[PDB]
Amino acid sequence: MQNTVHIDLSALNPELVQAVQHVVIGPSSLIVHFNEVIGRGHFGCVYHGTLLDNDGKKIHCAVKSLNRITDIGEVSQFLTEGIIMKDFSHPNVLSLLGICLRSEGSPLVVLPYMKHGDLRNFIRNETHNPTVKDLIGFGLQVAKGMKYLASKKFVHRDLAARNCMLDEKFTVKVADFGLPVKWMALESLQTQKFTTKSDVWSFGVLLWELMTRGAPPYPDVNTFDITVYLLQGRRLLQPEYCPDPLYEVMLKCWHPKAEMRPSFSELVSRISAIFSTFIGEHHHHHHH
Repeated sequence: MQNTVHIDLSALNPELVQAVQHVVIGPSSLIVHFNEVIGRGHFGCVYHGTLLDNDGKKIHCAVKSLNRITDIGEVSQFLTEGIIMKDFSHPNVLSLLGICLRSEGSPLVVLPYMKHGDLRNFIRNETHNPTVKDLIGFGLQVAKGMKYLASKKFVHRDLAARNCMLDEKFTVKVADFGLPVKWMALESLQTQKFTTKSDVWSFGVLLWELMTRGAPPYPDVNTFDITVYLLQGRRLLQPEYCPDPLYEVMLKCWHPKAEMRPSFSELVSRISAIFSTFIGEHHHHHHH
């Protein structure tokens, strides 16, 4: 039976097993609400969970699991995805609470609960209807998380609004570190190589998603035609209501020459200046 699977930790790579050992969560401290699904995927599911802290306090968490495990490579990939967050510590980067390894069944990757889910769905909700200034603020928070990640020589590879989460204080947490063709830098589409400058390209697409309230980019351009479309110099167009200086920032992020793109440090400074000079309505705090 599927619930009797036993994972041989001896079969995982050396660096990986060492990292997992540092973040183990004892099973008696975790309650997974297996009947309260946060999100369902083909390979895994995310459930609400409750962790008991060292003083008996309850901590609301999200717990990811694999649906069916047949091979060690699947397990390795799943654990690598959780452990990647381990050594980062920044208000705009999602943290890892730990990994629970019961004698049988899938390992469980335990993350902080994000009340507002992913950024893309949040901005698409008419009942949220974020102001232009708060959308700029969310872009500033993402840039701050990416400036931190870049400083650690970390390349995300899959930066997009769907991969950023929002907590109960509207703090954006970059997550789901890396086919997302429409977010990829021209050079990545041609060489399959990724760098901090290709993350800058993707960041520009994420900013466009913010300013369009979650519109899909290049909806009419087939995925297999994107490279040529971009080589012809075409780019996503200025969204309605998007301030001119912010669109100039997006255009800079999509320069065909990686070396000409701004760094994330430069993007933080520029966006922060735009945020501070756009005097409009806003309800959230973005200056972590």
